[PDB]
This record gives sequence, structure tokens and C-alpha cells, in this order.
Amino acid sequence: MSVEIDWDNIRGDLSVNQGVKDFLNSRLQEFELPSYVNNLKVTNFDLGTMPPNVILKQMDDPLDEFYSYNTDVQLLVELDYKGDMSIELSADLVQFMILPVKLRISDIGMHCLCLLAYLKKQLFISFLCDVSDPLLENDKLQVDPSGPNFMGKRALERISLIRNIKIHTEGEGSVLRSVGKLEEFLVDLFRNLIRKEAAWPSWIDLD
Repeated sequence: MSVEIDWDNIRGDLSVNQGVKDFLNSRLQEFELPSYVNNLKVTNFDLGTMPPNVILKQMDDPLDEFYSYNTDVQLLVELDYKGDMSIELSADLVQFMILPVKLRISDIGMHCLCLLAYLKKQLFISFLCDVSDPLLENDKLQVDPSGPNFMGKRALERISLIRNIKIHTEGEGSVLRSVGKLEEFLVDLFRNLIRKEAAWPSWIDLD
């Protein structure tokens, strides 16, 4: 039941692109940047040249909680994304001196179940879980929003939706001791940002 997807058209739409930088930054600066970093924003988001393998699993109406203080629709979906996605960053290092640096993230790998809710001229992406999550293979997590005790307790047990992720940066010195705490940090941060801000109960909220 595969959903085909005009990736060229989507990839081009800058109403989205901006919307996801904004989503990234907004949520990124709720965090506690350590002492060796300042002025950490997302410069540029770039989608893959190639799309994810979208597969429709179900149609429902958008959850009541997608309603905020038909022609709407809400697709439950399998996302196999082994694509070539890239998020570009801006950062400052720190203490007798400051160096500006530049980073990419790549190799974003998710094989994952996910709600996609077009309502009021406005899309929401809430990732549910990794498809290989043990917590489905044993039932014990209700992932049907039909559908009582949907996402009930034991949601917190979920495995990471990020299956893999690459991150490189742009005299040597022991400053390389720091670009390695950072690349370590941004990863371990950026996983949390997905787990907490794009995975249900949260979501990305574009137009």
C-alpha cells in the first residue's frame, strides 16, 4: 500500500524548509549548552535528494489533541528512511579565545512508524516509534489512535527512532579535544530533541 511522493516538489518547497529550521532552533535553545559553546543555531536544513519509503497503514481523523488553544485527514505510516538528509549548523568555541565552527549532520536513518496530520492548512509529524521496537513485537503498546489507551504507559520505554547518524565539522592543538565533546554532545542532544520534541506526544508542526 505504498504512498508515492513528489520529492522534487517537497524538497523545493521553502515554506517547509524554513518551518523545520524554525522547529529545530526553537526547541534547540530550550537546552543547556555547556561552557565550551555559544551561538549554536541551524543555518540550513536540507532534505535528501531521495525520498523515504512511505507506506500507508491507516486512515483516521486527526486526534482531539491535535486541537489547540472534512477536509482534514490523518495517515499512520511506515517511514523507511535510509536517505541522504543533512542539517547544517553554526557554532562558537570557548577561554582566552573564540573560534567559529561549522557542522553537518548526515546519515539520518529511521525505520519508523509515524502519524501525519493535515488539518487547517497545516501539517503535523509525530513519530510513534521504530518499527523494530520490541514493544510492538510483544504488543504492550497500543499504536492505533482508534483506539483506547493509545500510547499508554510504557511509551517512555521506546527505543530510539534514530538508527544512525553522521556528524563532521569544518593547526591541530587540544581544541580537537573539544570538537569531539561537541560532536558527541550534539548527537546525544539531537537524539533527545527527536525523542522529546518530534516523537508523540510531541510533534513537528509545519504549514
